[PDB]
Amino acid sequence: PQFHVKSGLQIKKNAIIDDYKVTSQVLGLGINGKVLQIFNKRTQEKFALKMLQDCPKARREVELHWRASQCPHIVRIVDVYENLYAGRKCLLIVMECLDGGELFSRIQDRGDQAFTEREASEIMKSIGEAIQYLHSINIAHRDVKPENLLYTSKRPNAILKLTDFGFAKETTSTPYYVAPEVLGPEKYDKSCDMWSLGVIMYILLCGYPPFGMKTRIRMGQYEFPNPEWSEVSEEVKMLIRNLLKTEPTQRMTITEFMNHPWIMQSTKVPQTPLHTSRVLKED
Ligand SMILES: C[C@@H](Nc1c(Nc2ccncc2)c(=O)c1=O)c1ccccc1
Repeated sequence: PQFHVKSGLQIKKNAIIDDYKVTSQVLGLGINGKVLQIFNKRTQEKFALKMLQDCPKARREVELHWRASQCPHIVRIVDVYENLYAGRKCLLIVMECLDGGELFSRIQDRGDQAFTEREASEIMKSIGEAIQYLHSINIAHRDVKPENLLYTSKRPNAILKLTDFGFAKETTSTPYYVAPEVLGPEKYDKSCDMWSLGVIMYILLCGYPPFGMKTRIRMGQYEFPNPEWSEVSEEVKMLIRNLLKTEPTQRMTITEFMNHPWIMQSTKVPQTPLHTSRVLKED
């Protein structure tokens, strides 16, 4: 008998200062709180600390992230503390310190020798299975943006990981013949992750977003303007087109995305160079 099982979420109640040295160095800012760099007193290694005000909404978002941490392409939660900061109660999330910078920053800070079509596909597949894992366990991320994609280290061997579960939500409430519609109700959710994914691929290839701009998005109108898109194949554009469907119910599912040849065969796509890096050094 073999029985694979992992630990549940243990919310530690003791002061974080017992276990960790807390710096005044920032690695992330938002409206909801801050992300600081911390060191483990015992092991002496680098970590990230996300501070949130302790409301039931946050406690669930942590539970979803903790549940998601088993995925190699999702930033892993290590410890969760509930402490008293100021007068208010608050949550303290301990994560693996990702100091490899933002995704587009590292593509731009290459001093580029050009950036290939193949390497962009490798990036996409990794973000793909990050979404695939989430969707497979009924979690929609709902905030997949360039800011929330960070690399582990400064290494050229670094792993890309998806952060920020401040918008993640649970998509759930003989017979192997029944339809998925009859199996309970579900809103849009997962589809918006797929849109974000399509957006990211566009910016990855050329170097600019595809998009009354709020109308041009709702129209689904975007050029593939040259001489950037003159090198990219019809197959790739058709994939972006499938990911950039206006209608959510028409937009490609994650399972279909990962099955697609360009994604599945990350090591078969032509190694044709892109102008991406040059384009980012403008705005
Ligand atoms: C922008 C975002 N930034 C975020 C992160 N940054 C990391 C940095 C280093 N290592 C791991 C993660 C997260 O995690 C995360 O969420 C943020 C959200 C809420 C509050 C403040 C900031």
